[PDB]
Amino acid sequence: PEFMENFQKVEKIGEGTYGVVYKARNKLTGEVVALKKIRLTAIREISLLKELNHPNIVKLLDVIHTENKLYLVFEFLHQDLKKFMDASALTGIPLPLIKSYLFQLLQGLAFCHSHRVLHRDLKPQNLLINTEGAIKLADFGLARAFGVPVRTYTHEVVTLWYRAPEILLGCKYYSTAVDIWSLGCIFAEMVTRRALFPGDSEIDQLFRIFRTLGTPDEVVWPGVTSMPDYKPSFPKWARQDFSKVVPPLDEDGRSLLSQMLHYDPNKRISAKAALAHPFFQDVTKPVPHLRL
Ligand SMILES: CC[C@H](Nc1nc(NCc2cccnc2)c2ncn(C(C)C)c2n1)[C@@H](C)O
Repeated sequence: PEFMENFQKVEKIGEGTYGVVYKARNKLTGEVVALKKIRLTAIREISLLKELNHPNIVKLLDVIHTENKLYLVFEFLHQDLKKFMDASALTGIPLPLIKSYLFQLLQGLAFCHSHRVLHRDLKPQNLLINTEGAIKLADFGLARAFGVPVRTYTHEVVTLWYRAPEILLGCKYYSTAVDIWSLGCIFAEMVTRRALFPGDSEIDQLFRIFRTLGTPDEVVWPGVTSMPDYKPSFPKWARQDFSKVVPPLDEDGRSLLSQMLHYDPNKRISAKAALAHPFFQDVTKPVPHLRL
């Protein structure tokens, strides 16, 4: 395609939900960027994301619509948290680095949420890291523009593991709380080195949540029994103590995680409130052990 004459494709980074992603060099400026090519209201709203700038949001440099393709040109980062997690499987990511990452991601969310922008599909694969100790949120704003499909453009299953229960239960309106839920699940996975709720279908996802957190009821979540996909026949599981769910996380960490995984999105902690949590009293910005 013509647009691609502006860039040398250096390597394929991967397959995203919507399109293929390439590390590229701008043939003229020599700038190294990540190029997402999506095969085709969405243009207008994605274009508005160019102003949604923050140090913990992957910079959107350009939005180009040309020949039934949409190209999104981003800042390039060298690693994603999913691969970092897998690489850290023997040892675990050190707690101070987990804490720094969580603090940074909450800052990114606080920013986007203050501008009434949600992500809606946070997952380790779209959390990108650099050598300086930064982590940044990728694909912010794309799910609103395109939806979140069941399969990706290459037919891969879009993971349900981070999806908030209100979405699974069929709520029409997503609040910023969906992103806090996803981040809580990611926090837990960093700590324990296993996904918290690895569902392989919507019902399995919902049941895994319920097995850990208890089957939700009107006590904990007003209105849940009126949600579109709620069934009175759901099994009633008891809630498990977080001390079991995420050892060896400390009391402050378990408190915060619990608040990020409240069922009621109106009760779930906000990004701004999370930043103030005592868990972060001693937050630092360590440099991650990396090889590129
Ligand atoms: C494939 C799915 C996407 N991943 C992705 N990874 C990026 N770097 C991590 C990486 C780099 C090289 C090799 N291995 C991983 C990246 N740097 C900017 N971007 C834009 C496009 C956001 C990147 N995107 C996103 C959708 O998760």
